[PDB]
Amino acid sequence: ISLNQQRMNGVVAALKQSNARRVIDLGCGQGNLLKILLKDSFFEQITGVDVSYRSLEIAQERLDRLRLPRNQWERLQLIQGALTYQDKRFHGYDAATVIEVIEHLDLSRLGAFERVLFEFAQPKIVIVTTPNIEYNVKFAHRFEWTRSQFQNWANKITERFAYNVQFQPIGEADPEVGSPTQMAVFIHRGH
Ligand SMILES: Nc1ncnc2c1ncn2[C@@H]1O[C@H](CSCC[C@H](N)C(=O)O)[C@@H](O)[C@H]1O
Repeated sequence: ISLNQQRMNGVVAALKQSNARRVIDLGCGQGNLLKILLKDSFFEQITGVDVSYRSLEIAQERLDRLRLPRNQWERLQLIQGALTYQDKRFHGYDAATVIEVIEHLDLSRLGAFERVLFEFAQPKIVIVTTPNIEYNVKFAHRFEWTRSQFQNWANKITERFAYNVQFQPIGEADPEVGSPTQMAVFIHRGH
């Protein structure tokens, strides 16, 4: 029950409760979450997106360490691309996951990513997790966000975009500085 494993379980759990079968992982990195989704037949489509070629090659590498039925491999798709660009391949998914990605975006990229995600793609579900820098300080990697910053960011999202947000920490209550990992589950409003 490591921290990362806690994050993944938390994300998979949120996807399932929303019955999000078709998922796109933005900033997929080495494919940690992609490996878990591909192995799980609950998911009907797994797509991972990253701007790094090195990371995508590695993702494909470990994803290949899996043994799966033939029809199961056709669910996977790897795409190189920046998250700040409106890619038509980002449409039609039940959910988009942005895991430990926001902290590594500067101002001239965060705003663009927000539109790409909450306006352009506009999936029904969006799961975002980021490190709680208030936990990393009390229990020692410092450009992370505070619980306040993260929650204001997310609330500001529901003010500009057609979404409502629910917070669900995945780590373990301090219970003074909250859990080590903050998660936000955005659900699109009905029309
Ligand atoms: N503008 C951008 N467009 C696409 N990917 C980006 C990006 N900026 C950063 N990334 C990617 O976002 C990832 C941040 S670390 C990702 C870890 C991964 N989510 C996990 O399974 O833990 C890296 O792969 C980085 O290359």
